[PDB]
Amino acid sequence: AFEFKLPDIGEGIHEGEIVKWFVKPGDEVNEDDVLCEVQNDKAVVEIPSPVKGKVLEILVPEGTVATVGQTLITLDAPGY
Repeated sequence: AFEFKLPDIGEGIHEGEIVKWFVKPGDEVNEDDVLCEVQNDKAVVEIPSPVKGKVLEILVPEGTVATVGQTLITLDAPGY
């Protein structure tokens, strides 16, 4: 599967404050999609879609905050 956070669990932005999402899940995704709206320190980031596949499930969508070690959303890219 694919994750949302790498082996960080302790650096710079070891968490994720998600403001807005664009999926319902993103069921069938492309290799472009959206940039999730995550906020950090004083700035906000955009995470488009490096790869395509499905948008299986989201656990802690928006409104709440997630860490690393924990997942957020996952992606399937069966052959990358």
